[PDB]
Amino acid sequence: DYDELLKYYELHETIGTGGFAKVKLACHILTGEMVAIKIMDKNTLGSDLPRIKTEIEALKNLRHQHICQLYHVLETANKIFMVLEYCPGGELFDYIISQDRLSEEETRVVFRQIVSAVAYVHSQGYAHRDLKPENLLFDEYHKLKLIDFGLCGSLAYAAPELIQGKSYLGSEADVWSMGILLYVLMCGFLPFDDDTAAALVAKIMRGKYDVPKWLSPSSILLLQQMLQVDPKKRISMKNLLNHPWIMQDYNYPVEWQSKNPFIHLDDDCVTELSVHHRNNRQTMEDLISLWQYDHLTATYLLLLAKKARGKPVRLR
Ligand SMILES: CCOc1cc(OCC#Cc2ccc3ccncc3c2)ccc1C[NH3+]
Repeated sequence: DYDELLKYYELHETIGTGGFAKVKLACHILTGEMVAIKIMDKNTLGSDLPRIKTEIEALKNLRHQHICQLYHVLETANKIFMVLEYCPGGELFDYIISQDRLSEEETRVVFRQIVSAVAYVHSQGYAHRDLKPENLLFDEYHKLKLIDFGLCGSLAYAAPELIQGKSYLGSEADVWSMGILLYVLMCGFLPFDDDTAAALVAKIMRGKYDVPKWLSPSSILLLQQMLQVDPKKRISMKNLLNHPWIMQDYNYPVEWQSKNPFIHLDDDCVTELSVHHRNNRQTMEDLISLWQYDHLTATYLLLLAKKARGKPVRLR
């Protein structure tokens, strides 16, 4: 149901096309800021409900320049709504196709942002496990924002040990997937590719792939370190962060650390919320610090975003 949602947001166009979920552009009424709202249906999710809720819980604990920001989770009889940072530049998927394949130096810029995000995810004790271009969006500055739940699918990005249901480390699976992404960025097609699941899986397990003539020797060496069938022989995140290839154009390791972590509440945002809700400062801070990802969380985070853009920290 939409009744509560529409008390806080005005719906604009559909932007995201899907199968179990729609995405809408919307305005957050109190702040006037634009958001994307992902609409998921509970019955259509079925027994993925728990797994989806677990991942939503994980997202509540991430805060990073290359990870899409969550503002609000609203649950009803049949729906879960996720109110998220609007990323107007569209999927990395469509960008790759539009350009055929990226230059080595553009792929380096973009790939460093992926590594930044994924390294941070790992540092917080999580692993993504479904990295692929459909799960990466560009903002209006053409910076990458990692998402999830995006639509043989992700089989082509899946690590061999993952594919065969055996024991694995999420971090190692993520490195394999980033290797597939690296290939695609530079080639415009997949390293392992086929008409059926059995054929595709067979190829993945063997680990052989073509090396186009335009790939540099250093690109070739990095690809082989990331696409090692045996997870133990795969490059670690530690060694990826300062890899020679990674630092070839910009001679500094990947800045993976969060650039705007939540430390203390922002006083200007608290002040404005206090005047608005007719609360004193202590009472308002106490409410905000519950971090329920309700409408109050959303309002706080969106005022914080306003301030970051130099706009008056003001509610309408
Ligand atoms: C590390 C990221 O973790 C997660 C990200 C999630 O993102 C859900 C989403 C989205 C989305 C879809 C379409 C958009 C269109 C335009 N602008 C923004 C959009 C955002 C969900 C869960 C996790 C946790 N693994």
